[PDB]
Amino acid sequence: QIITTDNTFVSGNCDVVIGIVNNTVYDPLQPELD
Amino acid sequence: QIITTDNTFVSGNCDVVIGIVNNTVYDPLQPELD
Ligand SMILES: *[C@@H]1O[C@H](CO)[C@@H](O)[C@H](O)[C@H]1NC(C)=O
Ligand SMILES: *[C@@H]1O[C@H](CO)[C@@H](O)[C@H](O)[C@H]1NC(C)=O
Ligand SMILES: *[C@@H]1O[C@H](CO)[C@@H](O)[C@H](O)[C@H]1NC(C)=O
Ligand SMILES: *[C@@H]1O[C@H](CO)[C@@H](O)[C@H](O)[C@H]1NC(C)=O
Repeated sequence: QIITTDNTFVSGNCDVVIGIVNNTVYDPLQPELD
Repeated sequence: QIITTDNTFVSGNCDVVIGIVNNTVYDPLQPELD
């Protein structure tokens, strides 16, 4: 599945996790902000 | 963590639960209403 704000959760900034990768996390809400 | 509508679910009106407390529940939709 696509990485989204629904199938994931945040905790803290990117500095502490020993292996971490840059990728987009999609948000389904803001594409219809109006 | 901040008590949002994503951390929680609703059921009844407040009168039935013994020991319930009054507090705000945050909604992360509210800033996105452009
Ligand atoms: C994983 O292994 C490779 C090859 O030994 C190494 O270059 C890399 O730094 C390791 N990654 C982590 C997160 O330690
Ligand atoms: C990940 O993204 C941040 C912010 O652009 C950048 O500082 C960092 O160097 C990037 N790391 C890699 C491996 O792309
Ligand atoms: C908890 O105990 C105190 C002391 O007896 C009492 O005043 C209070 O009403 C009780 N709270 C609940 C939620 O029953
Ligand atoms: C809780 O909030 C309601 C609505 O403002 C109020 O009627 C009730 O008296 C409050 N109870 C307490 C214990 O603050």
